Amino acid sequence: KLHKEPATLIKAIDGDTVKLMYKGQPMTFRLLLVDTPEFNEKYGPEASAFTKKMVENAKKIEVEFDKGQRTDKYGRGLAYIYADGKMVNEALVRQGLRKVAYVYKGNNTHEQLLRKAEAQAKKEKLNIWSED
Repeated sequence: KLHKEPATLIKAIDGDTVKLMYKGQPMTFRLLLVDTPEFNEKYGPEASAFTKKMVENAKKIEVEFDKGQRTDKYGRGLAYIYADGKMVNEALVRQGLRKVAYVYKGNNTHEQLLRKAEAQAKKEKLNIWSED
């Protein structure tokens, strides 16, 4: 039931937040279903540079809201973000720069897709998975 909508980069903020123009208005988006291990908060800069590269170099940015709540308690839009068709959320997890997060308010459409990416980063012992 999900659909991709057009958006335009304003600023890459960090690993999992980007400011976009969406339907004429600037808003901050938090990437769905990705977060950082408690007390392995490194890879912060690496995750920021990775997301920054990905969005800044994209011809096309798309927002895809899930079926649950569209904004978090901080007022950030909650979405899957695509750079020239490649999902940023998935790429961060695939690189071992983020783990899959707990589901927030019904936003679980790509949870198994992201779990598959995470399994492979873990098998390869990448970044957050380097210590066992």
